[PDB]
Amino acid sequence: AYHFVLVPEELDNDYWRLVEKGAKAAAKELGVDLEYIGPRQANIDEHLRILKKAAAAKVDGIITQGLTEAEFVPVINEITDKNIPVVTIDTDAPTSRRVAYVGTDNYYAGFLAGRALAEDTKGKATVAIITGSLTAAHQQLRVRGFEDAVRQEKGIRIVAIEESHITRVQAAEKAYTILKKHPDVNAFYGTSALDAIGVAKVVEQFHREQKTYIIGFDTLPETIRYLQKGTIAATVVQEPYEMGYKAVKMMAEIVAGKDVPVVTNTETKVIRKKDLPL
Ligand SMILES: OC[C@H]1O[C@@H](O)[C@H](O)[C@@H](O)[C@@H]1O
Repeated sequence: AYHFVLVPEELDNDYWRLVEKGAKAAAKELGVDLEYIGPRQANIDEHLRILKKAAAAKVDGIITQGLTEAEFVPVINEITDKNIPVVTIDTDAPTSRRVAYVGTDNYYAGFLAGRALAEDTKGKATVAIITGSLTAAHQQLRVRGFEDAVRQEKGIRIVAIEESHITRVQAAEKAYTILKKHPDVNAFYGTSALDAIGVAKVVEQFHREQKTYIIGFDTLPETIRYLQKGTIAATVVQEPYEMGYKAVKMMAEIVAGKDVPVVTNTETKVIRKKDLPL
């Protein structure tokens, strides 16, 4: 009876709970034991601790983010040398010895965000970026993709980048700080699931909705509420359920000796109020 472990970035984060639903649905489907374990609070040192722990515990396969190249590559290769196969999810480490990746093309998601912002503001924007962190690999890619997409827009300019450590509260905090310091900011870009929600709270508190474009990530309920209301103008779709489901099925194929593709990019697109509901 196969035993796999899935490690989220943070246990009770709303987006990861959707990943867990798809993983446990696939696990039930194959008669597989899925253990979902990860830090209470997103923390790179604990994250590495939960992985090395799960490795020494007889498990048949480990599904995890490849969060940072400097730390997670040695650990993944560590876990591989114990003849335990690793599947990366949501954030890839393409230089490690993980067998396969299931998750968004992160650069492209950020690139599609930049393209939408430039269409919506028609080339004119003073932009602040709220990102989950400056060291997480998917966050960097979503930032770099966005920069690349807007570089040709002479009238788009990025004035600030701050970290939210993927909470609502710290996204709101950073939006209070950016706005006080850059009152000409008329556009926000959030790169993780809770960022546009924190920005939207502050924009609504200041009655700034009419002079602030907000494009964020993912489709958590409150993002859809702000999207229908108007506070948020667009959001980059991800497929957390389907990537939780395909990561498990892909693990089951790997330990069954079957060939599998190295990368499987779940779908990503920018949606607006006109694409609701889904
Ligand atoms: O809320 C934080 C989450 O937001 C999502 O956009 C990302 O794909 C996850 O890596 C991240 O942990």
